Amino acid sequence: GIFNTRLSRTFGYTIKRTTVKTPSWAVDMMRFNINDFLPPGGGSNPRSVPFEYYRIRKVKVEFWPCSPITQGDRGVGSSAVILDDNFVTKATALTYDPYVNYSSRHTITQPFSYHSRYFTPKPVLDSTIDYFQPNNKRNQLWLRLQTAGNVDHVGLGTAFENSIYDQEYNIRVTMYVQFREFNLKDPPL
Amino acid sequence: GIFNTRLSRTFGYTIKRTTVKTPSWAVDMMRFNINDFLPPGGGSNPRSVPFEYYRIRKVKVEFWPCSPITQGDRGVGSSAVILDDNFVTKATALTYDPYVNYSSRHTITQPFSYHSRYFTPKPVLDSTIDYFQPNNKRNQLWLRLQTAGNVDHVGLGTAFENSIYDQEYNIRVTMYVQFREFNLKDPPL
Amino acid sequence: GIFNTRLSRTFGYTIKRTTVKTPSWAVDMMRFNINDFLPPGGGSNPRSVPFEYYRIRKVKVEFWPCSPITQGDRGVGSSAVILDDNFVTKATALTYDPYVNYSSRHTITQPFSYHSRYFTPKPVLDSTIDYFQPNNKRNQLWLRLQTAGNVDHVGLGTAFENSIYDQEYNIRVTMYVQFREFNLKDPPL
Amino acid sequence: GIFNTRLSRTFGYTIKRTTVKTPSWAVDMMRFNINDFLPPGGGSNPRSVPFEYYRIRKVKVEFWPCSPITQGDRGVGSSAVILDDNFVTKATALTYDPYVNYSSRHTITQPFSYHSRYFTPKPVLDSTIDYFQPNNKRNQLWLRLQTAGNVDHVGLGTAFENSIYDQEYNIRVTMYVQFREFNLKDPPL
Amino acid sequence: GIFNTRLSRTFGYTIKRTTVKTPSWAVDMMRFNINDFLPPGGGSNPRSVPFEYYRIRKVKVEFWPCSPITQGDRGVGSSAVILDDNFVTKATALTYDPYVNYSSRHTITQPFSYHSRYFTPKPVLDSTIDYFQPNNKRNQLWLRLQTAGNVDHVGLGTAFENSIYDQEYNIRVTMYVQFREFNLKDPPL
Amino acid sequence: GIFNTRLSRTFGYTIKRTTVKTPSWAVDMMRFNINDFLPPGGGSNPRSVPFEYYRIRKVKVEFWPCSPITQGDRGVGSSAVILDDNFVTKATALTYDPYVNYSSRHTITQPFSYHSRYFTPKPVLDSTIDYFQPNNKRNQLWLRLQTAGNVDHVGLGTAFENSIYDQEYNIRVTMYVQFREFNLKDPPL
Ligand SMILES: O=C(O)[C@@H]1O[C@@H](O[C@H]2[C@H](O)[C@@H](NS(=O)(=O)O)[C@@H](O)O[C@@H]2COS(=O)(=O)O)[C@H](OS(=O)(=O)O)[C@@H](O)[C@@H]1O[C@H]1O[C@H](COS(=O)(=O)O)[C@@H](O[C@@H]2O[C@@H](C(=O)O)[C@@H](O[C@H]3O[C@H](COS(=O)(=O)O)[C@@H](O)[C@H](O)[C@H]3NS(=O)(=O)O)[C@H](O)[C@H]2OS(=O)(=O)O)[C@H](O)[C@H]1NS(=O)(=O)O
Repeated sequence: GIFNTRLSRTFGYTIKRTTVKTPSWAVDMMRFNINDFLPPGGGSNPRSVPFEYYRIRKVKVEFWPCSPITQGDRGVGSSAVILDDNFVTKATALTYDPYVNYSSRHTITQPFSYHSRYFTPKPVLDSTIDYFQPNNKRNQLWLRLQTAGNVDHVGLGTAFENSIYDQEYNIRVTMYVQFREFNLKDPPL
Repeated sequence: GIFNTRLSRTFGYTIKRTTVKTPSWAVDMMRFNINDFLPPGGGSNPRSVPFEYYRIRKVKVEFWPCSPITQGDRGVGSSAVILDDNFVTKATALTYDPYVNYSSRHTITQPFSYHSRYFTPKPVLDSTIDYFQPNNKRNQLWLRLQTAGNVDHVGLGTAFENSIYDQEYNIRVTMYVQFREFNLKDPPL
Repeated sequence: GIFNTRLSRTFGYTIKRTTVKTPSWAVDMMRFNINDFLPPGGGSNPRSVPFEYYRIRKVKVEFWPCSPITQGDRGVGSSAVILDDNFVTKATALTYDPYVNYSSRHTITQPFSYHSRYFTPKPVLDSTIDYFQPNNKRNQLWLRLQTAGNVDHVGLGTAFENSIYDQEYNIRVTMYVQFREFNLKDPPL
Repeated sequence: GIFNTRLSRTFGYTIKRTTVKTPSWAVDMMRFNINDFLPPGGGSNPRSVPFEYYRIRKVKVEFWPCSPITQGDRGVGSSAVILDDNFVTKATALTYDPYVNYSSRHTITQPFSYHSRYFTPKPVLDSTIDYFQPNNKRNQLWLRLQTAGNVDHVGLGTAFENSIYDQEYNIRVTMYVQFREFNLKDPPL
Repeated sequence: GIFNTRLSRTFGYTIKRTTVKTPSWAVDMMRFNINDFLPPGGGSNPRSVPFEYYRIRKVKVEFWPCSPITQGDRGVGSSAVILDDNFVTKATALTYDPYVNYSSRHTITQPFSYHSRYFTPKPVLDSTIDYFQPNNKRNQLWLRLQTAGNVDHVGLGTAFENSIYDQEYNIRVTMYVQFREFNLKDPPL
Repeated sequence: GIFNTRLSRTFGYTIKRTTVKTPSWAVDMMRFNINDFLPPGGGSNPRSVPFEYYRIRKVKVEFWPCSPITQGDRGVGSSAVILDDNFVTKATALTYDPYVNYSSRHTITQPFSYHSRYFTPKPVLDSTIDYFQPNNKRNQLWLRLQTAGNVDHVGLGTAFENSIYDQEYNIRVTMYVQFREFNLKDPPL
């Protein structure tokens, strides 16, 4: 019983100002979990979408700027796809862009420019070995939609060039999911 | 955002015994409401299936017998489709089968025989005028999936021939519904 | 060195009687392990089928009734396929059929009727995450035929409607397996 | 329930030196029994390979030398197929080669050379009359896989020229058999 | 960013002499890890090949002899492919060749003969369950190239026939690997 | 063993303000060396990319502005390709644009506009004679990837029109290189 749908979530991210003169970059990570998109249900149905299995097909991360088009001290960054839960260490002012030479690098124009990334994440099945599957719609694993313990999906790391002014963003993540085995429970009343 | 699915519900019906010698029939009615198939949800989602609109396409009423194949004093009844909320009055021992000459009559062999009826019900929009639409999949009205006040659908009346022994049935109603406008709400936690 | 064969096993299951008047259902689970079908061998060959690897292709669960065709208080249940080791909790008299709205539900006529289910099970590789593969004969994983510690395969849950009389069944499970790498050891004597 | 496969075994054979000056040969036969290749099983299953029947298709005898290539006093011998269990008498130093003129003769270089024979053996049904069937894959008989009383098959005899030095070989046998009637037995535990 | 290359490594293996008269075999195992082929890098690049992911496609194990062609007491052994990290126990003088009846057995002529094996290994993801994938170039898992903790690949076990003389070998393992996601880091200087 | 890849590097360039009223231009040069893109390696591998030879195919110089789009006193400059290590002399306020009549001149809109140049540089083999090859992918010379003494490539000179305000730029040079003869060294540990 397949049901392809779309789930979204919005949150903020700010790159604080720095008095440093050099071009330094601010590094951070981004994971994706389905608990943040799918709330708990009620009653005999533990989740709000009554299905048993799921598998995330795609994610769309949108960096919607919060800064005016008149803001100066512009910069240039990079967003890369990291499917293994080993990101570059979080840094406030690093002397280089680590994600620049990555094959999945897209340039981030800053601060007042929109940046989208559309990709297929991978689940963290074993963080010790960090193995994942290649892209195959027919062979992608089905995970279970747990009650409160779903596994973290992974796949984006960023590097933003710091500035004299604060750079704020409203980040909207949209997960395109595919469920299976409609499992609604209908007790009497 | 269409989603065709199937919702079921099971309940009992008994035709009590009678010392009456004549062939008399027991008349009863059967309505269909979506509250009995779709429970209330939890949180910002008032219902368990997160959709706004619905329209019932078909219903399958199944009279599953509870009586052995050795039971005697067998009989013959009738099930008809009544799309207007004006049934023959409920009777315990009526001297005739009212639903026998109906164009939608199917014979009910009793007591140990299975009886199915598959039809398209109609909603009770105005009980004073009792108007309904003909069968058209493209023009069928969309109703709203209310929180606790959905409208009764209608479409089956029965007449069972009484017997010296009690005739029990387990009635399984299956509604084939079609929803629209996925409206999940995802607050933070 | 492929060898497709067929292994069987027979055991009993009883749904005890209940004085409860309502229609209640008895829920239970069913796992499959190869130790119950393949005994230990003798000598340098730890198992009786001299192969290294295996993978279960299909299972046929047959509910052979033990009850006469004259038994009354008949009922209606459901059997569903559960490939993840999270079954509905075992219950004696539950007020509803949980497996009724499952996409893999087959109706169980009770008590004197035969019920078969033919499906492809999945192994329990990680019970915490509960991941499994879709059906693909060419890509199905090969497991090792361990000596005394093989992994449990999963895939059936049932719901039987209770009755005044005891409902007994003789359940015959047949696993269609596929072995690899003939590994017979022939020491002197 | 057919199952073609391959079984093997290894043992040693030596040809002690002789002070005789004339060209003399040493004679010896070779039988083939399955009990040497197939150990006993365990439990209800008397044999490790669970089938009832078998019938040998082919045998591959391999004379692997143990000697160096620098060894002198080279010689020459013969092998032949004998399907009756009435061989030439075993001899140490015979003045001629009995197996030379047989139609199934293949020459044997000595001492450091590889030699192989690939043929269809035959069983010993009646040692008095010593009869068998011509080669036919469809009309070959099916024998029973006994517990500790399988029959001896036959089909090779040899003749090796003696020397001043000891000639040692490692003999590997390989059987190509074909079983039938999978007969596994699964008692409880 | 795919880069198929070839990595090699050379080491020794000796089968010590034995006064035992019988034909006995020496059993040993062989695993493959990428730390032994890929050294640690320097600086911000933890490894010498600047890539993130890898997957081993093939391995070529070459037994290059160290013994002269005049060496006697020759023998015959077996090499088999064991993709699950459960080898036959290491033995000095075992009374039989365990790997002889394996479907992946290749004969090892000893002592002065070259033996190659070319196969696709499998990683040890769970040693408790010992599951692996079949051969599929498109679906083979990508592992992470860890810094100092890579997972052991597996796939060869041997059985060498003992001798009066020591049998030495220089074993050259060549792994054909496939990397992904070039991740060079270029800080200033 | 060819491996085409891409190496990047980012640095700053500022055109300081001038009180001069006339239109004057600021002249500067730009060379390219592989030491600034490829760091030193570690151990027996002197460089981080384990190859022997290289040849630079293309370079992409990107002038990413640092100035707001509201900045006035705009100007117009020129970027030319100079493949011989004899640039126009560096000047702070020159009374004309020297690179304007060059056949390889591209106009630089200033200050808030992006300027890219994509070309094939040439190495400085003899600065006395200053000879170089025409563009030919098949005949381009292979240089050696030295340890700390690589030769400077050349090919861009600029002329920026001065302004009352400071004009800052973040210059990102990307070299598209082609290596040869994978030369990894793997000592023991
Ligand atoms: O010994 C000979 O007579 C002679 O042997 C060979 O010549 C060599 C000399 O023997 C050797 N000296 S020795 O020390 O005596 O060995 C040296 O002198 O060199 C010579 C030159 O030959 S060589 O260069 O080849 O060595 C030669 O035979 S051969 O070498 O095998 O070719 C022959 O010249 C001759 O042997 C033949 O005759 C004997 C004696 O019988 S007779 O000739 O008929 O009188 C044959 O013996 C047969 O087989 C045995 C047996 O298999 O045991 C007997 O069979 C019966 O018993 C079995 C059961 O066994 S038991 O439980 O009784 O032990 C029953 O199941 C059978 O049914 C019985 N036979 S039946 O009912 O009559 O059919 C019996 O003695 C005899 O039976 S029969 O003849 O088969 O019927 C011998 O096989 C035969 N040689 S063969 O080539 O045919 O094998």
